[PDB]
Amino acid sequence: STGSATTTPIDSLDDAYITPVQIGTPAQTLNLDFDTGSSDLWVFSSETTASEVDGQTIYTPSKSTTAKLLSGATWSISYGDGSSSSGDVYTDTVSVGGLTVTGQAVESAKKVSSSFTEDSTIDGLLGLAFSTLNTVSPTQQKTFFDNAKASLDSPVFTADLGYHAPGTYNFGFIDTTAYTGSITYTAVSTKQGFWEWTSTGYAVGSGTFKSTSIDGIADTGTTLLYLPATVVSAYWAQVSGAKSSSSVGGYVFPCSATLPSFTFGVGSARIVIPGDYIDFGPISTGSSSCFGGIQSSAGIGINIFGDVALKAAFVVFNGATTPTLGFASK
Ligand SMILES: Nc1ncccc1CO
Repeated sequence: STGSATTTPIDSLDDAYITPVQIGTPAQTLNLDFDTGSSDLWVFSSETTASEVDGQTIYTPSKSTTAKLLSGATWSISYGDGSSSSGDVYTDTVSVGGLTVTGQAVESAKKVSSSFTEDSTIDGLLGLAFSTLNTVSPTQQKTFFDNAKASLDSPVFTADLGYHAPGTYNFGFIDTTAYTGSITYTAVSTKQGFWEWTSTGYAVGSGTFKSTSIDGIADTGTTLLYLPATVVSAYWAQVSGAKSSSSVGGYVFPCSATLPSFTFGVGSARIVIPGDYIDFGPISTGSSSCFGGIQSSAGIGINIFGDVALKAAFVVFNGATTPTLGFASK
């Protein structure tokens, strides 16, 4: 089997991407944020505290003939950005792009933090990291990908995120029309439950490539590219008037600037992030200070290859016995 679904940016800055997912019988379609940095499939639901729902589509298990309470099971998650949600668990049929899993754990939110309530366009999360990070207790549950894997033509999914445009998530096959050149594969460590890999270095604009190992994770649910402070300072030093602002919470730059590209290494291959991808617009409406798409990872404890980076590439998440990541230009 295979599945193919279009992913659409929620706003004009590509802060996140939503992908329609069918849950239950008859289908309830919710728009979920596919997140390769976490391992819970959770939804706004009929059980969500009413004051914490503001425009989201909700899953109502009582209206699904295939929904079953997973008795006793609870979940609670906290994310890199301070947001959280918690609740109880149903099993139900879940379909993405034509690919169906029966008996998928659907985590129903009773509580969500303010950042979720405020995002009316995101009806929940579909986690695509390793199932070792799943928060269901007392019985940990599998991700949608882990449940689908055995049925798939190939044990893979691909992320093809658009710049200010829709893209695609594919399950079970590699669309050889979706990328240019070849795919370079690189080793993954699953020791922390993430798609953790080692970049081979970077370049700023037309500058020389610096060979240096940068461990990090490929995280579709993280907007920006977080890299060591040395690398980030080297990038922003090429933009006149850029500075790190403690008041704003990162590097900002004049919105009159033309930003240089950023290149990262994947083995002997190179992925180029155009400068425009690094512009996250005014810090506040009407400001002439713009927020940068490349930020320091110092304090976060890990480097994150978020959407600023992955949207520049066709990315293969290879879930074979020995997982690997693949990157191609597009
Ligand atoms: N990957 C993620 N998923 C959900 C919330 C936050 C992040 C990253 O901080």
